[PDB]
Amino acid sequence: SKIKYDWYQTESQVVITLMIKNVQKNDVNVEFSEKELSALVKLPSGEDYNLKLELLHPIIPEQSTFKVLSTKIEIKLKKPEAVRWEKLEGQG
Repeated sequence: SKIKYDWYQTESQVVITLMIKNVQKNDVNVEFSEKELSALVKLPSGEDYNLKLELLHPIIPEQSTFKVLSTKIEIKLKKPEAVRWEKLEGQG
């Protein structure tokens, strides 16, 4: 599948906003395991709305978190070093 999303980053944190409201925490299966950022939103409506974000570089899983804001889902991953990921995705 695909989902509507946008992103931002500090000189420290990479922050991905999945632009989804029809959701609750339990729906949002985010996995980080030194690969891509796979965010599988199991919709109320049964189906999975999934983002597979091919990160510029894999990161230490422990640096990774997420919260359902309400109107969006904010996934955050703290960059191991505070370098600007000029391009979020693998040469996006």
